[PDB]
Amino acid sequence: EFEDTWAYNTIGSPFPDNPVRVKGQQNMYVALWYKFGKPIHGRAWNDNGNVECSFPYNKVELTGARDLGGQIQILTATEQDPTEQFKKTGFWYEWRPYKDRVNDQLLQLVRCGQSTPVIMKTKDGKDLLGYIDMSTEVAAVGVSGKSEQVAGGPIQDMLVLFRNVKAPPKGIKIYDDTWLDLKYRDPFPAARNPIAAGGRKVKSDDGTEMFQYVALWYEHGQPVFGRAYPDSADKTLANFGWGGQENAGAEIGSFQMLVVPDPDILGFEYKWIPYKEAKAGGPFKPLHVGECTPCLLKDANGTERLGNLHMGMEKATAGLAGKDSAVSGPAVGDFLVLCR
Repeated sequence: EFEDTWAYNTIGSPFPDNPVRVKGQQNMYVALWYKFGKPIHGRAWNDNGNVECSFPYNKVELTGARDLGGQIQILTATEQDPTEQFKKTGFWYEWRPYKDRVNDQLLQLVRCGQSTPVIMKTKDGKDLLGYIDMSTEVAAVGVSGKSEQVAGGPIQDMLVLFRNVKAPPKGIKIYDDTWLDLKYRDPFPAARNPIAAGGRKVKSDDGTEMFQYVALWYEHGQPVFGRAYPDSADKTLANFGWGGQENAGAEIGSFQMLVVPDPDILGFEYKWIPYKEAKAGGPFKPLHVGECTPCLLKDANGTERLGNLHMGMEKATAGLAGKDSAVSGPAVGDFLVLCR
């Protein structure tokens, strides 16, 4: 019987290392709160590189640092890659229907006392992480200030988190993008094969030819693609341009990088394609998080910088000299975007 590693964190500060993601979510992680000594699982997400969170509490949703008492726990793993995690610990994290818990030779339910995390589809249609109180057999989740609950038979089919104690399967093709979680100035993940703008060195702002790698941040609730790259010490620098601002310092905290650890098992390919062509149809479409796609901006003199294209505004931005290098109108049509 194996054990999960839970880590206390201050709401409003960066995530601990290797936070456990919710299946199918770009920006959602498994969390745990105690209220009057009772465990309640809920969810955490990145805003401004910091932990924010939500838990259901007797008819309402609680998200406030004060309301919550300021401290929550995040589920962490020894390694983010399932095969690496299994090798190191004897288990990996898998989401399966609650009913599958009878298969105890294969799966161990993630629980704290009588609480277990559960993915709920809300009345509004969104998948959100809440909890099953296994004492009462009621599932609950908070959204928009309110709790929603389900009891009875239906809870048996809902996805919950298990430790899987056999090797992750092989002989399949990957269709999902692999996103690595990390923080500002963590060691650069070169061995994971991060995706470089244009698949080549760019003519960069510092006067050198250098690779610039696809990164994702969240600021004031909005996803922003930017860039990441190693400094001379092989630590990870990053730079995001959005809403008139450049963010390139330690305020970045937690962020994500697009990686391809095993290039040989992908069921798709990435291609950098001019935006006007990328939107014109066919198999290759922009990779997107919300309205945004990774975008290589290029100046009249050939200088290049990896940033974000918001497709709703058709405005491209990237960090430069304290502002966001904003470009709109037909000029964006000629900028390369990441497609697959």
